[PDB]
Amino acid sequence: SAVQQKLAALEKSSGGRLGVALIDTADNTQVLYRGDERFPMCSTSKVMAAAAVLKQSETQKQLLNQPVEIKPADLVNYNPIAEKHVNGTMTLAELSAAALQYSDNTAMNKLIAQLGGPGGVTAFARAIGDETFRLDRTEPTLNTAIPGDPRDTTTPRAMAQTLRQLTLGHALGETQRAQLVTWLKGNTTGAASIRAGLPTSWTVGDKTGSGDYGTTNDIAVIWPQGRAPLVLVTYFTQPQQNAESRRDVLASAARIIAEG
Repeated sequence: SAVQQKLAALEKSSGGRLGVALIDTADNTQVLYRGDERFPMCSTSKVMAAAAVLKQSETQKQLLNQPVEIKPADLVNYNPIAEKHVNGTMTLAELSAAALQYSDNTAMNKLIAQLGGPGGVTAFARAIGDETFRLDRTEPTLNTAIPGDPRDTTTPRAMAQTLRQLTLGHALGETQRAQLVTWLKGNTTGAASIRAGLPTSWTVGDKTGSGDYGTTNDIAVIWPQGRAPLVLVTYFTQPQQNAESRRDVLASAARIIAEG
């Protein structure tokens, strides 16, 4: 198709490996580019950890208000919110918000601990029908993005379908789903990624990710004005261990898709 030819040209121009999945919820049609190849998730994995904790809160009604202690030994490499609360507490809701909207890595590790380790995040993916997602490590080593390594990867097709379920479908209870949507819409890290390639009047909720090998990711739910929502996943990685991030590639891929 025309869109696939333009995505292939974008990929060639970029020197990296690009994976795209679009789901148009108007007719459940899909557009895929390297849709079944594995890519390192990096921080896009934080959506699954937050959703897993939301799922626990359907039975444990007060769970999101539970205080969790932030100790100096909890801090890892990037903790923009957790650092403001060292030797204090944050609730699981505040940690979920920090993980999603500021990509706070300490927040992610507390969410993983609440679920009983990476195996508990993976379990939730299996429970909602995602057989592809795997979380193997904690922050910050899940971002190593080594070529060929299956750890901490998913495919664009699998993540688009799962993000659809979580935000527009009914994998979560109604209060939980609405909370997830509100968190994603208030992301602060996405201005140069998928959002930059879309009309300024469209509402977007997204989660970015970045890691070694110039890995640059973004997953988004998109509500166009007077038109059914779309789910768009863009993953990108590069051959050099020290490559710079390429958020412009994600913006350009979104623009090519939006042209359809």
